[PDB]
Amino acid sequence: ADREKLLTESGVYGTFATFQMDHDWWDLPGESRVISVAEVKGLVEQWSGKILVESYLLRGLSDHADLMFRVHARTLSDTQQFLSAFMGTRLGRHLTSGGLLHGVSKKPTYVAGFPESMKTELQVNGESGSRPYAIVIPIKKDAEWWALDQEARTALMQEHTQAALPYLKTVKKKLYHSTGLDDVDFITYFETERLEDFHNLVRALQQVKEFRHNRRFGHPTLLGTMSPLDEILEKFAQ
Amino acid sequence: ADREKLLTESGVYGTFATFQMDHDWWDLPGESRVISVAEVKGLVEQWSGKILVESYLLRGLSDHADLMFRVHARTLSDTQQFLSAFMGTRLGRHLTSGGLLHGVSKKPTYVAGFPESMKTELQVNGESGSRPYAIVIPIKKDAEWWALDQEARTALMQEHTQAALPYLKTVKKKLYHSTGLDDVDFITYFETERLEDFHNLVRALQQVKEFRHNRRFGHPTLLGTMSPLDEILEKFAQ
Amino acid sequence: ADREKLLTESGVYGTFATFQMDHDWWDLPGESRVISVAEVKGLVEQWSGKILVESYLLRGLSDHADLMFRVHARTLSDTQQFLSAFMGTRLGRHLTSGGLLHGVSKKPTYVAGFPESMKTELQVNGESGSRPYAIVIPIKKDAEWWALDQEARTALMQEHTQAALPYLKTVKKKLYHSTGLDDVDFITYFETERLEDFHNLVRALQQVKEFRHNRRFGHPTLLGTMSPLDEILEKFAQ
Amino acid sequence: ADREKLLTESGVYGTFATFQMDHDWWDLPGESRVISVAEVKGLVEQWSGKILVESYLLRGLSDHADLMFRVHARTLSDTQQFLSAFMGTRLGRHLTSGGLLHGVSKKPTYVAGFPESMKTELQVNGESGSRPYAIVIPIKKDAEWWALDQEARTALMQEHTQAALPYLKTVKKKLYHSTGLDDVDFITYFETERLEDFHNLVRALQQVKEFRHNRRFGHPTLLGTMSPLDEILEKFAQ
Amino acid sequence: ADREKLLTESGVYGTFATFQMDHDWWDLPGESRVISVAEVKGLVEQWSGKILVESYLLRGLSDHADLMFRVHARTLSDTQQFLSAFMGTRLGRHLTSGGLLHGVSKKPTYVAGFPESMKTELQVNGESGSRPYAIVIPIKKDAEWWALDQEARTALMQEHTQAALPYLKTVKKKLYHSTGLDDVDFITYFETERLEDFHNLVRALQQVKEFRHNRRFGHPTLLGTMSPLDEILEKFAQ
Ligand code: HEM
Ligand code: HEM
Ligand code: HEM
Ligand code: HEM
Ligand code: HEM
Repeated sequence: ADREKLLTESGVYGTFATFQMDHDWWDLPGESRVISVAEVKGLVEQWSGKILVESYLLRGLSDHADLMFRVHARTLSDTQQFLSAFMGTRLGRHLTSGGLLHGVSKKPTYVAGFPESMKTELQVNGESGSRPYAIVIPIKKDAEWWALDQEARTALMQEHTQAALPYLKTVKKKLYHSTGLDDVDFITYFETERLEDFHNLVRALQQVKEFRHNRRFGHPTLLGTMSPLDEILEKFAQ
Repeated sequence: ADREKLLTESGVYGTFATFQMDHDWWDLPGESRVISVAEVKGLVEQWSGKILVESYLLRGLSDHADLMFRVHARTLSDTQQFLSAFMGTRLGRHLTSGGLLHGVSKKPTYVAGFPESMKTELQVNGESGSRPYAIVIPIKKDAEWWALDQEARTALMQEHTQAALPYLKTVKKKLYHSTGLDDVDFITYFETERLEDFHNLVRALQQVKEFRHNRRFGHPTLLGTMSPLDEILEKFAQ
Repeated sequence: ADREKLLTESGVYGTFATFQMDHDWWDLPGESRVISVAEVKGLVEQWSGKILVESYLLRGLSDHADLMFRVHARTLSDTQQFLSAFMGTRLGRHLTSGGLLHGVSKKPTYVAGFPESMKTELQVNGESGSRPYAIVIPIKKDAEWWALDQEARTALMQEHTQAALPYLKTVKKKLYHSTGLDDVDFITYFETERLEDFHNLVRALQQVKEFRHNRRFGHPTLLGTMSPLDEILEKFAQ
Repeated sequence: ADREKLLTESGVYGTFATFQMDHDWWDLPGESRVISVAEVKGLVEQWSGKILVESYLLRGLSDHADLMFRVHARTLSDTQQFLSAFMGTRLGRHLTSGGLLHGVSKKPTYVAGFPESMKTELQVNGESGSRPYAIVIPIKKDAEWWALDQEARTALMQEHTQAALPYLKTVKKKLYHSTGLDDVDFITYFETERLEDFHNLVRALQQVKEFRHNRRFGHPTLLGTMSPLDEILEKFAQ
Repeated sequence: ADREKLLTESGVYGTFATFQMDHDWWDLPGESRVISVAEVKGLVEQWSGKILVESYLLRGLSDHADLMFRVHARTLSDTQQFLSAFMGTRLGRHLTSGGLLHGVSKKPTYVAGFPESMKTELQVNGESGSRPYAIVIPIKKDAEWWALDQEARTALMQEHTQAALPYLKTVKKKLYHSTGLDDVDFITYFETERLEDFHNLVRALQQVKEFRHNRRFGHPTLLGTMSPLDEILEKFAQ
């Protein structure tokens, strides 16, 4: 049950941590690599009490990245401790740590001021699938966005939501509030079985006025496939 | 036959993947390097059922890049699997993965709203040559482009098309729709025997109004020569 | 006592120095690594006469960074000597020097020209806690900022102060005057037990007019946990 | 004779290729390094039928660069083959490939529409010296430049030419048309015995209106001394 | 005597060359390192006829840099030859060459058009001290700056000079004209015993109108301590 709570409640920290495997990892015998895989698996299980970790194969879809973790935790200290432990494991020691981003899941700022019919649609349940594609786009707003008053921003977000609703059927979403914890304002996360829909979703959004206030849109756009840890690591132990 | 379908149909994913060879690859004896070349060849043939892979020599033409693949696949998960397997082969283990870009081949958005005479010319068959030069330019449009209405954009694309038609005789083209799959909106790909013509084509297009809406033009501009995999890898096995 | 003087007086240089550990550090036997940890410890104690050094675990919270020092000194030459010595120790030789930033603690330029009631609040003592989160944001102002007259800038800083006072309860702060000693105008430093409050503080400040004059805001935003040196280094000696 | 044709005719490709020598090159015994020098020398001679290669010592004058080649070829394929071969030689294998740029020598676009007296001066023969300094500045024009009509651009280039004529006495020049082959529009190349004159030339040019249309000016500005290959490589074989 | 002439006359080239020491330098035994130090010292003395070289400890004050040389020479060829020789010594072979910049010392452009009382002050002798701090800021002016007419620029530089004169007492200065020799227009160099004064000097200058025409200001800002070569290298031979 508590797994659900970290994935849906407000006040939960979400961290996105990317990694790439050193060339010299293959110089290890295959035996060593499988023992190393074992260690990592154990570490994750030991932390399963305090935090939830999900894995993604970025290798072959995202540039300069093999593995990503999405870690949910009630305090970032625990995430620190886990990631430090992880990077210390023998597998971890052969990993070049890529990007790292943090944000807190929060209660919605503009949605209360939307129409009632638009609130119903947002409550509708979309993509419920295993092994979907996963996308992460960090976002930074311009100065102009903050200078706007609440009514203006609420209007712009309503246009945003309107453009995107049709795609809630096949695309799942989650928003993290990132300001002050790194160099972006939000982290956006998505799961979909249909990449061409996701493409059309992003295209629809590029046409709303709100879009021009995204001072940073991507860089990087992370694309991968959701997968259990064992399957990912197994690739490397062969 | 099916080869043609991947290269021409809509809904096919095209991935562009560049690589550079580690200094330490030459520390291997020449025998090891020829065995490794054999591995890679086999892997490509094994995947020949599900995806089409084409190779280009970037070495000596594109900075910080030796090899590029253009991979066509009906699903990006298969491209992932292939590239992951590839990067794992002995040869793959000595390659530093450069850029990686994806886009879907789609049905034309503005071409129906062009004049009939302009539609005839666009259907005309241009460069049919082996071992041609190949160019890849990623493109990102500005906010202002999306804010325009459909009629304005159609107008601007018609100007684009009119500027470029004369060059269809000696330059082949293909457009991939990239938004949401990485940090660019389109990936453009070109084959030509005459680089001087391609130069004059890009020069003609810098003069149309549409051009100023390319927030990102190149970076990198990839230039190479199309070539069978065996020839390219054989260079490295000597 | 004199520890306090360095952390509170004007004319004290604060230097911020980030580091990341080489992959090849783990090729050393665990014995060697414990020896090396000993060395660094000693060097820090030796310099404890002249300068104060504080340590932060960036590992797992800040991208491409494992350790940060905040060094206080009355002359930057001493900081130079200490950092140079540190980088020479065996542990130091396996560290890739990340960013480096300096600024001087100075007497306040605008605060005399604020209201009396606003001066009371600024004097009030906030976060007094061990092992808190620590954030560093380097800042560069635009040309327009400097072109403003004193009255205008004072007005804008009063707005900044007003927005931020409520957060003095749970967030500690320190300002360093960096201009001329590197490529930023200010280094901002913060300690907090409550990241969510820090987030809301930076969000409140993004809405004051002063904010649009930050030509550089972050890049990098350094996030970590304050910790004694032996705990941090101990992680690496295992 | 044919050497002249490549350096003066239109339709000749000029490639600019920079390299830096790996630290571990000195770990080779001095014998090995002289044998390697021999290899490279021979390769250049073997290609002397199809292409012209000239060498420059960038070491000590241009940052992060030791050697530059200026290669002239009637087809870029041949330059590819040569540079690939070169990078493969033992000396080549210890070189980190810096930048790489291409452009075609072309017949002048605006000079026919200049006054007759200004055409006379442009025909006059300037710097005829061995071992001169060499400068390469890549250039990218802004959108605005292309949007101008021919008459406006011709007018601006006439101002450019006028400002720079006095310096034709001591500064030799050549222009390569680079658009579409990489990320710059032009490659500018210069030889001079008098760097202070070159300085004053570039100063004179920063004052003409055309200058503000250079979206990219330099980055890098390459400075070196022209020298035969054997002299340059000899430095490294010691 | 002639030492003065290089440091004061017009037409002398000044080159700024920064270096960082390889990790693997400390794998050498301490004997080898002191022999290496001897080599470099000798080379400098051998070139003492033709050029003047001054050293700065950048380690611990400037990021990614240990050593800087300021070389004065009547011709840049001689600087090239020296720096090449230097990089070739055993010490030199374990150095990663950082930035490199050149400029010529020239007669003042605007000073003749200043008031007489302002000319008197500029003649006054300021900081005469051994082992001072040294700062280098490269500067590139915007297009706008060049488009101004002489009278406008002279006006702006008089404001610049007025702002700065009070600091001539404690800060020594030198200007190198860099355009065409690299990617910047000027190289500014400063010596001071009082960094806090230098800070206030740069702050006073950020408020004059001229300052908004500095398209590039720093990047890097190099900060170090002036010191004899033997002291600096001795640190490394321990
Ligand atoms: C699946 C379809 C989507 C739906 C139904 C949707 C809905 C919403 C809603 C209701 C909010 C307001 C939250 C609040 O009240 O505070 C929001 C915010 C936001 N959305 Fe979406 N969204 C979708 C897709 C996307 C996409 C594709 C992106 C970018 C890739 C994106 C980026 C953002 C960002 C950055 C915010 C924060 C508010 C802001 O823009 O400043 N969303 N979204
Ligand atoms: C070889 C001759 C060329 C022809 C005949 C041609 C024609 C066209 C046509 C007809 C379209 C519209 C298709 C649609 O409606 O979706 C188009 C789109 C596009 N083309 Fe070209 N083109 C040529 C060369 C180029 C070149 C050299 C570039 C850039 C290097 C380029 C970049 C683009 C881009 C980025 C689009 C996306 C539509 C947009 O701008 O929003 N094309 N081109
Ligand atoms: C904890 C609540 C905060 C308070 C009470 C506060 C207050 C102040 C005050 C009173 C000054 C004026 C000092 C003077 O006159 O010299 C100042 C300056 C400054 N503050 Fe804050 N601040 C807070 C948080 C922040 C944050 C979160 C940032 C940025 C991340 C920040 C950035 C700056 C900067 C860069 C200056 C430099 C002076 C200038 O703006 O020109 N402060 N702050
Ligand atoms: C040495 C004295 C110089 C002379 C006599 C000179 C003369 C000319 C002439 C006649 C043209 C027009 C050719 C045509 O019709 O296409 C031209 C173009 C050009 N010049 Fe120069 N030039 C000189 C130096 C320089 C320098 C120092 C630079 C920049 C570092 C430079 C940059 C260019 C560029 C980029 C073009 C391409 C045309 C354009 O601006 O679009 N030239 N020059
Ligand atoms: C120590 C106090 C300073 C004094 C007394 C001073 C004075 C001057 C004077 C008299 C000139 C004109 C010389 C000529 O005719 O070329 C000048 C030019 C110049 N100065 Fe300063 N200066 C000082 C500090 C600085 C500083 C701190 C900087 C920036 C870090 C700076 C940057 C420049 C630059 C780039 C020019 C070139 C003209 C231009 O801006 O286009 N100077 N300075």
